[PDB]
Amino acid sequence: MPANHFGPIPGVPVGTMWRFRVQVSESGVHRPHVAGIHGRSNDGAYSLVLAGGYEDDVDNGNYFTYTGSGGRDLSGNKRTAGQSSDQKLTNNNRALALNCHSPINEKGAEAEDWRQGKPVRVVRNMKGGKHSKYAPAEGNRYDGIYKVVKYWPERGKSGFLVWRYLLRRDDTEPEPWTREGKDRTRQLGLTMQYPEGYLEALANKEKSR
DNA sequence: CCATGCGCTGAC
DNA sequence: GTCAGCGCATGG
Ligand code: NA
Ligand code: NA
Repeated sequence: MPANHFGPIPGVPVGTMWRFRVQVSESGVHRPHVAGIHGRSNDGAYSLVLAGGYEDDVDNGNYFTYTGSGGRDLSGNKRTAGQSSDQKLTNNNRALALNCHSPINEKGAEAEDWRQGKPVRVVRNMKGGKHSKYAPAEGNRYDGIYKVVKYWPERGKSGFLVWRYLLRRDDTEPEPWTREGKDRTRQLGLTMQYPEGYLEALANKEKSR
């Protein structure tokens, strides 16, 4: 797959799991190994990860409200920090807004024919609330295609403006956290994937003090 | 070129 | 738990 492919990655079913983000990147399902969103600001967003990293994220499984990135001071060669400035409808935030089936709008937009929007591959990471109903117990899990129904700017918990996006699921395969999804995962033999040599290295490191 | 970054690791 | 700061891919 080209980097700008929209839609599912062939041969990677819903429910596939990987221990580390770099493995998710290698699969093609989410090519950035740090960033939450993969997008091109004049094309759209191809995928996103829910990893508990923004306090304004709210995950309801078949739908969720995702937060834009940025509004943060990453001075000192940081990757994450708390909010310290307003977010902007630029870069990955603009990309994800362009998936919505409505022209880009600096005040937000909502699509009526929201399935006509561009698909987003969604991965859930283990981090987030304790004993989440949706997050995997370990690693990262591909949960299928979702679509951006609407997006809008709002005052975040921090008091700074954040961009927010409502995504709804649009995938024919069962959600992995449901009974049907757990049955499909069992039948397909989907299990956590680890880097070559990792479990051996772990086994060696566990031999002594 | 330079900016961005929902990770990761392990010393403390 | 807290924390600091690293390579790297990606793209503006
Ligand atoms: Na990245
Ligand atoms: Na980029």
